[PDB]
Amino acid sequence: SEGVFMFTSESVGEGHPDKICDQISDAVLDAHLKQDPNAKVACETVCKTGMVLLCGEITSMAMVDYQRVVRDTIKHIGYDDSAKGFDFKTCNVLVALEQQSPDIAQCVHLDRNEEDVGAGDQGLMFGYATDETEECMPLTIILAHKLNARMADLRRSGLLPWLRPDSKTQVTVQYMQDNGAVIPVRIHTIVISVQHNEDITLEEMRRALKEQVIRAVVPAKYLDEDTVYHLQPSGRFVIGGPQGDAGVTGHKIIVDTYGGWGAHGGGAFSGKDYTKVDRSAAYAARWVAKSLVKAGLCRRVLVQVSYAIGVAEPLSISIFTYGTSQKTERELLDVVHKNFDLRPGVIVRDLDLKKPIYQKTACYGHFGRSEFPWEVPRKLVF
Amino acid sequence: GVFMFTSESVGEGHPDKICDQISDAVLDAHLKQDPNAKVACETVCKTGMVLLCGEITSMAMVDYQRVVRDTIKHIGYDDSFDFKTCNVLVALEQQSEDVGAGDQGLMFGYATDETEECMPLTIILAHKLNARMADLRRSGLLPWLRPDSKTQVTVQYMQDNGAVIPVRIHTIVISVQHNEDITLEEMRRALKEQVIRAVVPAKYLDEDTVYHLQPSGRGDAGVTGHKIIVDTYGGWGAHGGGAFSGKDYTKVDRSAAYAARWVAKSLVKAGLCRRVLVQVSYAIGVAEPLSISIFTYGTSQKTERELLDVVHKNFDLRPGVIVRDLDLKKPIYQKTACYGHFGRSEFPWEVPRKLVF
Repeated sequence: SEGVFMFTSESVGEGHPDKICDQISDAVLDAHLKQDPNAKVACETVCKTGMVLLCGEITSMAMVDYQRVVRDTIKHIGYDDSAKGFDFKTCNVLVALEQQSPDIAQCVHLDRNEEDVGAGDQGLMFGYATDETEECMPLTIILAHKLNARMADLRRSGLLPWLRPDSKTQVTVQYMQDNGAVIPVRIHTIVISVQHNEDITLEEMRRALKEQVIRAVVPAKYLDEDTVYHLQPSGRFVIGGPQGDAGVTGHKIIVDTYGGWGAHGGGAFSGKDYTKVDRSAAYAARWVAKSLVKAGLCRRVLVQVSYAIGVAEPLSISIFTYGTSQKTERELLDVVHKNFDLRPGVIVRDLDLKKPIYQKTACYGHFGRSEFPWEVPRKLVF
Repeated sequence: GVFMFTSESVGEGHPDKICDQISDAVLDAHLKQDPNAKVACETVCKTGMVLLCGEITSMAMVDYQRVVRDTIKHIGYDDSFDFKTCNVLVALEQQSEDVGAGDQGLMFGYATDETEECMPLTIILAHKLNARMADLRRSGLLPWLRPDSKTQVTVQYMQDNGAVIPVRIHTIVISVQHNEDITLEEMRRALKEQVIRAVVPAKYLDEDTVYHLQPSGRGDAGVTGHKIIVDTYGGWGAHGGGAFSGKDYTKVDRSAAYAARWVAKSLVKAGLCRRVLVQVSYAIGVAEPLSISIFTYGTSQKTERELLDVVHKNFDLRPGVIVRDLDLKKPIYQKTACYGHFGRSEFPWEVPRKLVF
């Protein structure tokens, strides 16, 4: 075990402006899929000072109360009393969504069996896994997610009632190399900025942050006397969320995925239905990456897949195992070709992607949570 | 070892890139009058409507309508998108050396000695394909071309002790918007001869290369910060989440990422390595970086731990020093908003620092 190195990931809570827009975008997606499971949705949410704008394209036989969808999401996030900084009742909802609803045609809509239909766009997608945690994800991002989930739970239970939904966490971890695999040694640095009420002091918060959040989240084996704790380091932070800075769907794509580990091909997931390869292939690529680690073929893998618009079969598939694989990456390509079919139409069938389960992906990461079908690994015939 | 790798790129007329260009055009307009103007301008576009949203703090007075419409005109949209009939909703809120970072975040710098500009060939070719089509459109040599294009280049590599060397072109994809008065076969032939042959070196091309040209068979919502991989390295290296366009130099998502590239390119150009990934991270209100990490893919002679000492002695990566070194108060950001932020020697972060090692 030769070289020590540091690595940092960040994460944000449900009340961060960008993540509000991700959650609303997928809440809109779920609303359509509950009524029309083949609804084509591309819904970009922007938010600023008690205003929400929905923008993009929809083609659905559903009828959605966008005002209610938006306002429920914001209420659920925690901006339900104005005492928490904002009101979900006073929120402006401008809907600028180009809408169609399928017109009964003499021609059939799909001329193909849906599994053989060509990819809706081009693009690059990445799947990554690492056997350092049980959920096959980097500890840096998993801890950054769990810190936000911890604060959310303590907020909703009233145990720290001064908490407001807008939070941001960053965890730097100290690693050791092990023939291309990576093993967590200690916690280098932790940062937590979080929105608060007026009736609490910085010292109360910082102490409450260390004891009731960090100690509950991070295993004590990883925590040290030399760990740095930058807690509420910006100073005061009362006004945030919708009332704060401008939020947009697709500005937290690294937080959504792997926190710097592996790679990314550009695609924002939230707002987009399952016929968009930016989402479906990326979910499938994770599925492949996690399956290869869970089978014991490797300890750490980065998978790339690419498409062309109108072509069903992937253009290229690449495997990078950081030398932790026993077999060659070329050999492992054969294993993936024989155990998986990565055409978009087969990807939806395998992963059950017509279900309205997307709002839950819009915070705390799209990967690492076994509740989603792409996190349950496939047993491989190798 | 052999392996494949794919990068994509989009043209000036792609909805997302329109919004990136407008966002930085707005940034430049402010910096021409107030060089310390704080700008965070998110542009959304759909069907002849443009919405600007976010925060500004500037003593400049900007004709946002003119800034937006000139940008769209310059991209190539004269008539149906149209710059003359274009709605401009402006919803931008106004407020009011060892300074702390304006936010937290992760940033990555990456370089590779496969091309002269120290970038992956996959992304560089994908960029040049779009730049080629733009030039042929504006000169009238292919007047059927319209500004919205998308290119994807898959390249076949060979490993060389952690460095990567391009062997051949596996696949090329080009989708591009067009006029009604031209046939698919004319376009596809014109795509291969006048674009691809002019862009890609013939040594890399062979008769077993796949050409998916206009494969969709002859406008959607655009947003700033939806082309961040196209903006950077095309899948190679890594990304920390930050969208560059619309944000001024006091935002670390942009300034640190530009500085991290500068470090990454300097280490390759000095001959300390052939390929490197650098990570830097910050905390809000702290000037000095929290962590700095070096990953050389085993192409480095020195240890990555040793190379950390080289970077510590040759660079100061506090945001306030980063702006001074890289001259980031200049209005040069609209040019970064298409064709990649990295690989172009015209920008100060692409000129490498000679290292005392």
